[PDB]
Amino acid sequence: QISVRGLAGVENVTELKKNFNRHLHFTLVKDRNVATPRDYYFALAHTVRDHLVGRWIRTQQHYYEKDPKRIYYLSLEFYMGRTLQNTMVNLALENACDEATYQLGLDMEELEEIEEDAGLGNGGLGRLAACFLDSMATLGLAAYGYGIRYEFGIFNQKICGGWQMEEADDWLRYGNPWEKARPEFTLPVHFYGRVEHTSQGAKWVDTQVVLAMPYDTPVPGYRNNVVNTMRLWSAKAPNGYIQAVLDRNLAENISRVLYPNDNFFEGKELRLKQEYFVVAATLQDIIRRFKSNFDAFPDKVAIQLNDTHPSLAIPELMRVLVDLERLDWDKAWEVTVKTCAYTNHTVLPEALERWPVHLLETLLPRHLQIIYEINQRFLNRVAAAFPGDVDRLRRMSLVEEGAVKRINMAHLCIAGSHAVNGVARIHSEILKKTIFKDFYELEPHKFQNKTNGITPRRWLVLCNPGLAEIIAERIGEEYISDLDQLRKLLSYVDDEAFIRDVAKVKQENKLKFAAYLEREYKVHINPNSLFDVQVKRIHEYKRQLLNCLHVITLYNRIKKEPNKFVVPRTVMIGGKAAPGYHMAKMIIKLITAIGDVVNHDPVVGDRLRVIFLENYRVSLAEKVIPAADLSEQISTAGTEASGTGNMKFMLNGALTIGTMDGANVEMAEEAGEENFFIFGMRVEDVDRLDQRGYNAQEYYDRIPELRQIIEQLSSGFFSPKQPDLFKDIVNMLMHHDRFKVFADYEEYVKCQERVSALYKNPREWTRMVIRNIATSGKFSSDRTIAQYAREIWGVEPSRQRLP
Amino acid sequence: QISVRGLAGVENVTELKKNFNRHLHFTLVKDRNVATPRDYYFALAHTVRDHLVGRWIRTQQHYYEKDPKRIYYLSLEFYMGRTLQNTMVNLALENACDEATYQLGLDMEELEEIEEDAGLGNGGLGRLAACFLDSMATLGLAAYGYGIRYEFGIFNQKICGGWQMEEADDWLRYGNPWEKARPEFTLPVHFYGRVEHTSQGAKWVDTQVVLAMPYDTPVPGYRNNVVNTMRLWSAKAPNGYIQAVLDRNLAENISRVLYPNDNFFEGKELRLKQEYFVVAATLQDIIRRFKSNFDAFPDKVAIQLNDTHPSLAIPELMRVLVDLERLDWDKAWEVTVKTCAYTNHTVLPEALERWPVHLLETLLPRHLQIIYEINQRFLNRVAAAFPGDVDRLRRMSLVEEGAVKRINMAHLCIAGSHAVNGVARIHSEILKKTIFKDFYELEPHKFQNKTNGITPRRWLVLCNPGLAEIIAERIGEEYISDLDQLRKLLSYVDDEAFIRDVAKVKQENKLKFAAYLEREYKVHINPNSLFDVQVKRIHEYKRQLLNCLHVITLYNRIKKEPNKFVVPRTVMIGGKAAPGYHMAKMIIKLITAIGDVVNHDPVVGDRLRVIFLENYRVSLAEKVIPAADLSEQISTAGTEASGTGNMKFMLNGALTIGTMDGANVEMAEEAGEENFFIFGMRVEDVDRLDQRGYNAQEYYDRIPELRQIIEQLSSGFFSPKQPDLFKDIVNMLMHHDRFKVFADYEEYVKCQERVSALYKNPREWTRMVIRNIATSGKFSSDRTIAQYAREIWGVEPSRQRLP
Ligand SMILES: O=C(N[C@@H]1Cc2ccccc2[C@H]1O)c1cc2cc(Cl)sc2[nH]1
Ligand SMILES: O=C(N[C@@H]1Cc2ccccc2[C@H]1O)c1cc2cc(Cl)sc2[nH]1
Ligand SMILES: *Cc1c(COP(=O)(O)O)cnc(C)c1O
Ligand SMILES: *Cc1c(COP(=O)(O)O)cnc(C)c1O
Repeated sequence: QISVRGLAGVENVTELKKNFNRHLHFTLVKDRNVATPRDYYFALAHTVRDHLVGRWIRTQQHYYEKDPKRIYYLSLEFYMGRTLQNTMVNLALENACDEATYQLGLDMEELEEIEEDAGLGNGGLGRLAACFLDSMATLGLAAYGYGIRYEFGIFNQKICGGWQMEEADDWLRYGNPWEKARPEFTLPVHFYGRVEHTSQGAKWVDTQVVLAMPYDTPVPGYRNNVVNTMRLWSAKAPNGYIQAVLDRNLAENISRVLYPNDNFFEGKELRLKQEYFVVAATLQDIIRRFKSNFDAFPDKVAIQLNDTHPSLAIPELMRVLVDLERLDWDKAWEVTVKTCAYTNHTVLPEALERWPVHLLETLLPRHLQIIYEINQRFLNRVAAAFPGDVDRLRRMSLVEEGAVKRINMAHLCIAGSHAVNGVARIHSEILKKTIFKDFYELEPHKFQNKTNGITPRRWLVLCNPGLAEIIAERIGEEYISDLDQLRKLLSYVDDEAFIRDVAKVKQENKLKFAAYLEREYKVHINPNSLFDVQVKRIHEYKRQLLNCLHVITLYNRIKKEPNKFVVPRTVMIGGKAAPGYHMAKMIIKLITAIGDVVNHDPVVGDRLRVIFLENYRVSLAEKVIPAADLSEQISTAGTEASGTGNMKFMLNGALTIGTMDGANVEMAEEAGEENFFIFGMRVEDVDRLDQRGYNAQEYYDRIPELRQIIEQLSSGFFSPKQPDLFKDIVNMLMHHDRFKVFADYEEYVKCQERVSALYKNPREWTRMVIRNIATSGKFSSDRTIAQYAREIWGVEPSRQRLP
Repeated sequence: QISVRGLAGVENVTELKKNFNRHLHFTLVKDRNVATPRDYYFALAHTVRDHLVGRWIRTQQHYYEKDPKRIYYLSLEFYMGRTLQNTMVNLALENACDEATYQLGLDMEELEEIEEDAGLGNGGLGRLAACFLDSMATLGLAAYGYGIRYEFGIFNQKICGGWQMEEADDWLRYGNPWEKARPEFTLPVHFYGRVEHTSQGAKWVDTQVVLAMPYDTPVPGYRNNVVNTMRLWSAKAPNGYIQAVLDRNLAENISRVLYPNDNFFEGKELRLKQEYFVVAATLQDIIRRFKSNFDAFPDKVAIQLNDTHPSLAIPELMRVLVDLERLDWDKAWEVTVKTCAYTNHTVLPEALERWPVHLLETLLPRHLQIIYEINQRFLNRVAAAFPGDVDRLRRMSLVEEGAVKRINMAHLCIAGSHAVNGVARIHSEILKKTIFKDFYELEPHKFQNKTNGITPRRWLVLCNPGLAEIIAERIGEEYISDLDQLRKLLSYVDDEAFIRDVAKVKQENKLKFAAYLEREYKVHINPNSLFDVQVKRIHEYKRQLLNCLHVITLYNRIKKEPNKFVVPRTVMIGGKAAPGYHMAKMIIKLITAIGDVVNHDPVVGDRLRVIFLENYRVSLAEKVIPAADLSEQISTAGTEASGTGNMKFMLNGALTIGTMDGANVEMAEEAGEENFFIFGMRVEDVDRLDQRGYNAQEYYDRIPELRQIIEQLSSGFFSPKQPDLFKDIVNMLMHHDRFKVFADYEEYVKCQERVSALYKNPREWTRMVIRNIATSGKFSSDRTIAQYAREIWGVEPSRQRLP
């Protein structure tokens, strides 16, 4: 009955039932007597997949004939989630498939739950790539995503005894209908070896070969008949005896598993192999397609680098042009810089990729030679521009001196790219001011901003059809790919029916999430409570620990004054910790340990509950975000480059409690600061504390309620059977806290009081929500991609449909 | 135009073209502009596959409703070859598909060459399993093949510098249309651990688990609408961090690769794991299906053991019945023996499986306990039957004493089976007389013969349609599944048209094979020469070396008397050597080295050529066997249990030169010895030499032409650049030859003179061929399987069609 889900035409429904039954028979080899639920999911998936094929063939033929400039988005991560619902939405088939399956006696939503996530990313950076593929198709760009087909994605998180456990994410176990292997496009990638010199120049010889086999996945645009491609590479061995065959596993391990580090450089050789594996195969593919003079190469090709992870594209392109195509160095370098552009995602120093020179020398000897030549010529430019500024040369160099000499891969990216961008206004400004100040002064024209975004298909129409419908009832459907049209909703801030309908939808979403938790985990939550949600990867800089301190404050205040009314809350925290990150793992145990006390105190009862949401991932975000009342975005000012979870909550009818960090600043600017719960130190205040020295003891000595909590943690109140369980957390907070948790405690608690005060007035809570939804339009990834296309790639977007 | 290939009906051809184009689009995602040859092969394969589905569903439903006794054929090898042509032949679609592809502008035979062999066997034993699956379907038996889905089959053989090179057989690289994964039937298999005791009895605990995922392949009967199943199991891991995920490879290595030992026991733990892996999963499957008292288990189940490789089925069945179903030991043993039967394939002692007790104790502790209990109770029966015969107890025991104590797996099989059979009359008699004499005296009723056979679908209709057609022109098509009808052909021994037609067909086949060698290897052979062919695995007992001595004899005789006419020959030898088998590898180099001299001597020219056929496998046998004039079957009497290559040559119009060994004896009995080129020691003569001692020097001292050749090998005539290359071959022949090559040299050379003499008379050569083809009917695997069904399994075969 919801119009945004399309038409269920009589001949279309008849045909879908016909083809469903055909696939059940010929493709799954089943009758309705023995057919499993998974069989039914697979039949529907193939039925829907068939509707993509004509469009996919015709799109790629259209690009050959039109011959536009081609866009190549290189990333080690594509955090895609599930594909069935997204495909139906973009092809306008959702209502027809729902009716067809209903008539066959099946519930399509049950079938949808059987699909594995394609969890080929860690967090923000990986999900941005996925939103970008969707927006580039919707805007008619001749764009290709290039990455690795990991056999195992981000690990499955189980919680056992309050602790995170990791299990392999065997996502391909039952087959993936949404990929097509492409045998005729397999290519060789080279490792190790050595450099020699012929009559013609340098030659890379005596290498070990690993084959790269590509798998193509379709990427449908929104109701425009465009289907683009995501190409992911899989490692294959080339071809006593038995051990030799078993040892094929070693080369094949290159594509085995996603490294689960979110913001942290670990420096493993296998990770370096993965990076070169993607780069080498992708660039071969690009050059072949270009051929089917290199002066026009940058007119026909753009390569976008998602962080420094594919930075080897710069020396690899130079290697191919100089050593194989035999261009002169200076010509080849002109071409490389005009082709490549680099996006930076964080300022935290331990995230920076700095590879030991000995490791590169051994694995990629020709690339190290090329990097040294790039460095000499780049520093000669610096020396000419700033004569005698010797320390500037030291700071800007691609080579970092020390006990272990290393290559700074960010420096390599800036030198080899015609554009460098940060991911929100505040971040992009800091790059110019501080972090890459010297580079900005040499080449100011290179530095740009492209504020992040999210797709309103997955993150509104798919996950929250009820909200999409009430919006469409007032302003039509154009907003779905023109999100700034949501500003029309400000005209309904005093409209009784809209106020009613916005609150109705939120409550339906809350009931549905409550039912998921009861069904899947036998966990009961109070449906008449404020849903307070912090979901994102577990990190000190994101300050899940600050949330912890507030939850314990609410508990202690209840115990002090049991008779005083408080707004009931369900506090929900979720996200994965990196397997080797001890503090993050201790923080997860703290959250569950708080719950073990709070959730069983009879004085508290259902006035307060705290729960850890297991296995946070793209499909779970689609469930919980539409149910949220309060969005927790509480990183220390200066630490979160942008964020994108923040945007998802704003679009789905939650109010935000946050710091003036990342894209939070632009969100508040868009809605008006009066409509956001802003608190805590600004960047300028953090910097002032750093100048004098952060002393956590001062805050402990001055704040009675804080002392109480620290003593509870120390003495074993939250770990009775192991009193010293949380000693390391207490020690870090008191003496080694780089993120200043205690310094924002008082403002955070006071800001939360104001949240509860507004929640007591349902009408005014909803009116503030309307003012948020109505001003979320800037955060569409369509806007972001249009900016990349016009300001970096030199192409003009188009929402025109193909026949 | 050949009627045996079926009807090309107008609506059928139209529909096949329609569905071909549909699969090219929806399944391969291609148009006719970019479609690769492999794409076209895959489109035809899916089109043909769709015709199997209804029949497969209906057959297995029919077996549930009818509830017949079920037959389970357990083997570590299924040597299947290619599937496309076989499927078309059995469904009567060959002429229709040929016309459909022709009308689309494609050559179906080109498409057929793209399919990889399923080379999941080594030689005779593995190909017998494959012929048996075909015959059981054609005879309407409710039969299942159970084995392992090896990721890599028998190695790809390359010849480089005259030497065998091994490469991995990556047969699944592009996808296998002819398997269907079955997720809902995945089962756990257990390894290692220890035994403990509860209130109820023994319990196997603390094990390591490996999952077994089944893949089902359809097995079509000949034009009877029956489709049976071959179920092959694949190993899957159950589910710091990164290494833990990589280490999943270790469990998964269980199904990685076929062990390339043909007749030789190597005793590797990984091989033992493979054997238990198949047995455990298969028996779980059997027991579940039985449930969907165990007194009726043998009425509903037969388990056939293809050699001792799945012998662990005996203690595994006892483990399940006693430890899990809680039957008393004696009842469980009644059931086990009535369920199981064992087929023996060779008498060579080094082939016998004798596992160290320590290895079994560690990997399979409960199974070793059960084996010891089986042994005690079995020897108590022997002691009662033959009181005081202490050495008999030692000889019959399942436990073999020594520096390393071992379990004799053949002894385990005889004790735990209600029937034991050899594979040809002479072999089955020797089992009773000598090899298992003591067991025969205890239980004479257990011992049987089942002479081997080959399917006349693959090995006549498929590979030699021209011969199938000229036979059908005279006697109709009933012979195709009633091969004894070939005896009608004796009535045409003086028929001028049939004599003409038999020779015409052979010559067409010879032209086609010559064209294959020119196309694929740029090797030219003389089309007006006798094609002399020895194809089979390389082994001392098969005496490829005796063939070598004869080829050198022909060369030396030509050089002695250049003016004397000799019948031109192309001598062809092919087959694989086990990677660790040094002598077999040296024998391949000898063959190529002879060719390097013979094939370039201008005095010889095209009067004699010797060539090594690379990568002998099922698809290559289908090419060369129909082209052969002379079949070499020259094993030392007493060493080849049966043979089956011998049968393939007889059916396809070649005459045989052989010893009275294996099934050669029964072939000669069927045709009349006057129609076979029989030579050499009989078994009785070999035994007499063994009693006095084989002295090769006597033969060297008495035979001038033999001395010449040995001196040529010794002095470096066939290896000028490395004079001592063949010293080890000479040393073995002169001092350590277990197979008495020199003792059959003179009779072999004289027998070959008689072959050439008959070849000079084309009419009488062809008349002898007719007398061979006409009497090959006994060697149909349909006859073999009917005997297994009636004399061992207790089921009645039926060639009646399903609707
Ligand atoms: O995987 C696909 N086709 C396979 C080709 C092939 C080759 C051998 C055996 C089985 C199969 C098909 O499953 C496939 C078709 C489409 C259409 C899309 Cl859109 S995405 C996609 N994958
Ligand atoms: O492999 C088969 N079907 C696959 C089921 C499945 C599940 C996910 C993605 C792709 C696919 C199909 O290729 C298949 C169908 C038939 C019919 C036969 Cl007869 S043998 C056979 N295999
Ligand atoms: C959007 C998203 C992220 C990023 O959220 P942030 O709060 O901006 O860090 C991480 N994980 C998943 C599953 C997401 O959908
Ligand atoms: C039939 C067959 C065998 C067995 O042949 P023998 O001469 O009896 O040893 C071995 N390999 C292949 C490929 C076969 O087809």
